[PDB]
This record gives sequence, structure tokens and C-alpha cells, in this order.
Amino acid sequence: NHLGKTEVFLNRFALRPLNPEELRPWRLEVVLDPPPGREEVYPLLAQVARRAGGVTVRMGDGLASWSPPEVLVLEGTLARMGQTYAYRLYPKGRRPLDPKDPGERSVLSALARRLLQERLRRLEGVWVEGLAVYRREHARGPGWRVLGGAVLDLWVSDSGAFLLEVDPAYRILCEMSLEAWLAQGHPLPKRVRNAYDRRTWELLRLGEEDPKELPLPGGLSLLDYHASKGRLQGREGGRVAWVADPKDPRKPIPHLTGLLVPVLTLEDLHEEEGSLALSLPWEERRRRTREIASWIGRRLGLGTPEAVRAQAYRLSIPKLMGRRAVSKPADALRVGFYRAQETALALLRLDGAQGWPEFLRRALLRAFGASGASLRLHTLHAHPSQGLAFREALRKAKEEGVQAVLVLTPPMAWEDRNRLKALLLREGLPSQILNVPLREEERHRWENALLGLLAKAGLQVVALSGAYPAELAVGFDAGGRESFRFGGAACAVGGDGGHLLWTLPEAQAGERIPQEVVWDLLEETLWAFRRKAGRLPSRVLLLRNGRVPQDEFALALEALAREGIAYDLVSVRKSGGGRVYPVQGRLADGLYVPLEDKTFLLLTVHRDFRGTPRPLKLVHEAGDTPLEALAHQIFHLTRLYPASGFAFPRLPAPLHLADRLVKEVGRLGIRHLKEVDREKLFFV
DNA sequence: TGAGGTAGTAGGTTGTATAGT
RNA sequence: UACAACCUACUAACCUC
Ligand SMILES: [Mg+2]
Repeated sequence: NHLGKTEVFLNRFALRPLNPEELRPWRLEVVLDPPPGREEVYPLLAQVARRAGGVTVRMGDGLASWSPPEVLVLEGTLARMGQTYAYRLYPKGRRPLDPKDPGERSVLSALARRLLQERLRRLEGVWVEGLAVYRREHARGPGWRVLGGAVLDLWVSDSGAFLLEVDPAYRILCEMSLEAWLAQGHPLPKRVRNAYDRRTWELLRLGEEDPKELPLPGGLSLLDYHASKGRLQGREGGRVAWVADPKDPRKPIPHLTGLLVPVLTLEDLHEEEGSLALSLPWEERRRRTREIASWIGRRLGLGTPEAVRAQAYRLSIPKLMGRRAVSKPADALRVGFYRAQETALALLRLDGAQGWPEFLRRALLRAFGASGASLRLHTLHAHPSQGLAFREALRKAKEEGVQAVLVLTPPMAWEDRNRLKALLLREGLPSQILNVPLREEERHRWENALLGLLAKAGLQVVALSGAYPAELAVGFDAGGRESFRFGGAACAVGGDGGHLLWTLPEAQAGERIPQEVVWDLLEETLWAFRRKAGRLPSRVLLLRNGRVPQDEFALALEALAREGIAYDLVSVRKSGGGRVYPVQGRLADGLYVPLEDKTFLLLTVHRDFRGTPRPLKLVHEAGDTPLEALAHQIFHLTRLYPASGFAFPRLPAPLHLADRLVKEVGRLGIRHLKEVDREKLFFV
């Protein structure tokens, strides 16, 4: 191996192997009347396990248990969606389960988790939300405190052992009223909860009215209203507070500040504490992870926790290329781009002012100078409020070779931002916005805005230097919408990643991307590779954001086999990787950690040393490229994103682009994209 | 809208098996 | 439901370049 080995700890701990009585759970038969539906079987079975109590989990069509039937509610009644059923439990003995059998250890682990939860529920000083445990004051001020603990998990090995997952976690509690909060000179919090229940509102403003005078729609005083329900007992109705239901933050509602409690944010605390942060340096997290794990092991009698370790790998550093070797995409602004064509940019200024800021102009001229490419800056002399007659100023601009526009503007309301984006997109003109109180020392901002303006004009700013198995990398994501998704793809064309492009996403009902939309988009990207390389990819790298729905790539994978194209399919989850800590030494990004076959973690980015990194968890779902070669290429693709400039995304450029793309399309809509070259990354 | 990201609180989504015969 | 993978608002926050 040409890669440097390192050992790592996972945030998992090995515990004792299950004993006989744990391997052979009480079985039970479930007799539900009226007999269940089909989509309603498991949900009711689970609500029966929960209604029977003890360490009980559903198992198949009946239930498993680590509790004696003599402490189980064997007869009962539960109310599901509309219908009221009655259940009965028939102790079918005690069959043993086998940890190798996937759904059997699925049951063993289910029971482990329920056990852990019950052991936790009985602990005295601790606060326990589900599997989260908070046990120690971490910070505090007048009226508030922050509790520290950890989220946990207990499951069963393939080899019959208990497994503990631990990750330090915090909870912010405010137990003071709004009145006191505001009386200590702090600012209004954006959200606020009822003091007498969980109902939570957005806090609009404070009221000038008198509680005892404010007539409540159909009845009494604000004060008299609340008094009625006995809420002023042991409390002091404060001032008038106008709040709103977050679902429709229009219609204001009267409330009293003595009966509201602030919902706090880290910044509401930064007014007080200032030096309080909730993320941890990785070594601190590792330490507390170990302490808490030992603490639980000691409250659990499942042995002494032995931190599980894995073999990690230092991946080769990606060689990023501008015109010359580069270390971050912003450096391309000084050295030149990987491949720059002739370009024409336009300016839309929407403050009172006029013309290109000289430093931007010079930065651009230098970059194209350095790149050995011609540049022609234009300036739109028209305003959006000229209604549509400015579309014609837009018409002019496309008839001279303008590939993208800079909008120099005051901060825009989201609505107007979209209105404008759309408006310029109709004419196939991607826009980069730059907020206009702007000064040359705000360098990372205008240089990122510039890098984005350039990606949006179709320039390739950086590429990789290296030989990778796949000559085509395409990432698939689903949706930038609520009740339905979009599902689209983006593209790193060439082994150098010499080209990036996007594909029009297609409206769909949920996560799963229709098999045929998958193959369609893929085909679009095959056409791209073909028409710039004159040949078909020998191998493609297929990437999904998140879990991959059952055989949703099947049609496309078969289409690929047919056309004699080799391929790999990787599922890239942002969650589920847990944690990774060096046994010795520092931790740098580029970490590759094999877990089972078909799966591995990748610590792709580390940079904000006040926080702890979250490895991606990746599953090799199809294909037969060595795990290490996939890791290597994913890792390098992380560095290919043009629009970030000073920090790399945690996701590989195609998946990060696909994400940005379906969020933009979900935001602006799908219309107005007919006239946009797919090489202009309009959405970064 | 500069961009990347770790941490919170409060409120949401889809995806899987699940029978009958 | 849990489990699994996610989204939104607070967040143009906070930290970092
Ligand atoms: Mg952008």
C-alpha cells in the first residue's frame, strides 16, 4: 500500500457478550381485534409492545420480551387511526435468537436499546430524553443553564456482544419568564414558549396596551382570560407581548410576558456568557465520550467498555490545478484558471451608483491576464423597475456574448431575490449577487462572489491532476421541496474533472427518483462526456446523496452494462458515520476507514478546530472498484468545487452541486431554464 | 445574498417490511 | 410510530478563511 496507516477509535465501545437469558427472550403471540390492516400491522404491533411495558419489542407477527409475562399487560385496547382495537398476548414460550441472522439480531438489538432506555429512565439525577442523557451542568447564568451529557445507543454484535455508541450532547434550558429576561436588559428572543405548556410562538413585539383592558375576542381581559385558567397563580402577568403562530406569522395574538418563557439560541447566551460554545475540539469530545461510556458501563453491568478501533488510511493529497498548481480555488484568481475561454460579463447595479468597482475590475483583468484569455466587461444600464422594458436591455446583453451577470445590490428580501434571479434567468443570464455596502478588505466575500460569478459564466476554474478509475463522475440528489421532490444530477466530466455541468431536475412525488429519470439524467451526462471526449466512459462513478432506495438505479445500471460501460454506485450519507478519533497524534482530513465490506467512513474535511468533524458514511452499493480507489476519488472530488474559494465542501463536487441545484430549482422553479447552458452553474 | 462548517430548539418529510390467498 | 435517511425556521446568526 502506498498510503500511510493510522489507527483510529470509533465512538463505539465493545461490551460483554450476551448471556443465555438475553439470547432466549420470552416470545408472545398477538391477537388484535379487529384484525389489523396491512399498512397498519407493524405500527400497532409496536404500540402493543409499548402498551404492554417492560423490555418488549415487536418480533415478526408477535412480540419478543426480556420481561416475564407476569409483569406484562397481556390484555388491553389501543386506538389507532380512527379504529379502536383490543389486544391479547399469548406467551408462546421462549425461543432463542441467533445474532448472525440479520433480522434476529435486529430483534436482539431492539431489545438492547429498550433495555438501555429503561435503565436510563430509572436513574435519579439525570435528565433522559429518549436515548439522550444529560447529567452535568456545563454552563449557567441567571434563569438558564446548559446541561451536558450524551446521546447513546445499544445494539447487538454479529458475534453476540453488546455495542455502545456515545456522542456528547448538550441541552439549553431557560426556566425564567420573558419579563425577567427582558428586565435584565437582554434583547427579545425570536421564539417563545408558553409557561404553562409546550405551545410555542414567534415573538413579534411588546405591547403598549394594559392587560386588564385588552378586550379578548369574545369575553374578557387578557389578564382576566389567563386568570380564568388559573395561570397567574404563583406567577406575575407581565407586560403585553404580541406573538404569532409560526405556521402563519401574520395575524398577531395577545399574550403576557409573565407567562411566556424565552426559547434560547447560542447568541441569546452570547449576550451573557459570550465565551460559551457548544461544539467541542475533537480531543475533548474523545475524552468525554470515554468518560461517559465508562460511566454508563458502570451503571449497566455489561462489562468494562473497550473502545473499538479501526485501521485508517491517509489518502494521497489531491493535486489541484489552476493554470498552475494551486492550493485553494481562490488562488486561481492569481495564477489563472485551469481552462479559461473568451468571456463577457455584465454588471447590474441596483444601488444609486454606477460602474464596476475598480478592485473587482483589476482582480478580473489579472486573473484572465494570468490565464491568457480575453475578457470584456459590460455594464447593464437598466433597472428592474423599468418593468419589462429592461428585458430588452437584457436582450442586448445576450446578443454580445454575455455569459453571466453581477448584481451589486443592498440586501434583498428573499422574495425579491428570487423575483430577480428568475427575471434574469428567463433570458438565460445566470446571476451572482454581491451585497453592496462593500469594501476592498472584505476580501473573502468579493473573491467568493467573483469565483461564483465565474463558475456561473461557464469558466472551469480548477481541475484535478491524477489518474482515477472513473472518467465520469455523476451525483444524484432528490428534492428542494416539501410534499414532493425534484431529483436531479450534476457532473464532473473527464478524469481531470476538467468539466462541470448540471442537468434539469424532474418533479417527483417523494425521495425515490424514478428509474427512468435516473437513466435519463445519466444519459444526458454520457452525452456530455461523449461530445467533448469523442468516446464513451470506460468507467463511471455514480453517487447518491443519502440512502439509495431499493434498486432505483437498476434500469440505469443495466443500461450501462448493455452499452458496455463499467460503473460503481456509492451511497454517501452525511449522518450515520459516528465519530473518528486518532489513537495518537493529530487528525488531518483525508481519512479513510474501512468498516465492513461494501462500506467505509471518510473524514473529508477538518478545518474549524473549535468543532469536531463528522465523517461521511459511504456504502458501495454496486460495482467492483477497490474500496480504496473509490475513497481516493471521492476525497479528491471534494476539492473540485469552484464557488467556495477558501474552504472545501464536505461533499464531493457533484453531490454538493446536485444539492445546491435541487434547492435552487426547488426555490425558483423549473421554468426560466430553457435558455441556460448547462455549463453555467447558475445555482452556486 | 460569500462561503464552509459545528452546535443548539422546535417542527416537519419519505422509506421498508407488514395480508390475503 | 420506532428504525433508517432527510428538510425547514431561528441563520445574512455563531465560529473560521
Ligand atoms: Mg451563490
